[PDB]
Amino acid sequence: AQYEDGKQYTTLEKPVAGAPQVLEFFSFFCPHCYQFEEVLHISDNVKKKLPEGVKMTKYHVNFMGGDLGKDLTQAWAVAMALGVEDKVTVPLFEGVQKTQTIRSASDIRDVFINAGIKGEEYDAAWNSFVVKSLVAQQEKAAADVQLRGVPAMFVNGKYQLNPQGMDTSNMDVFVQQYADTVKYLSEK
Repeated sequence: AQYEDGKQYTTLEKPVAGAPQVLEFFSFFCPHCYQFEEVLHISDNVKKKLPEGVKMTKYHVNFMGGDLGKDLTQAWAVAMALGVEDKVTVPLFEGVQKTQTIRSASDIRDVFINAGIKGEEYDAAWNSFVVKSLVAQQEKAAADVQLRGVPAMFVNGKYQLNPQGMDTSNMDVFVQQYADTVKYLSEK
């Protein structure tokens, strides 16, 4: 076939019931994640090709960057709660990997402040139980698939994208192959 289990995707032996339709995991410490977000714009190109009625979910992970890694998972929860993902994703990536100006929870906070979220509102969210439960959800989803690496994408809790099995000579062509595979898996 043109799409083969074990080539552009793998199947989870242990399928996850009730999982989000399209679920992506990343870390702000993750070098291919930086590429995926700022050079390839994967999440974006996947969206553009998903059929109608399918929602996209993106979660941060704890297993890179130690203490700061967890702060970032909590910050990403804040970003989800306030709906400001598209305002903080780039400066968080560049702050961790490009300028290396993010070294503490306070430095993460500065990124949101500079993005125009009010201090009061950031701190209120940071300390909220709604954000605590969003951190819980991110952890549970990663746990439900025994996640040990990022970037990662899962479709309907049954299929896991496998980008290693795709030609990367051309970045445009890689992105579309990736996106078209998520669409194929989505319609499965």
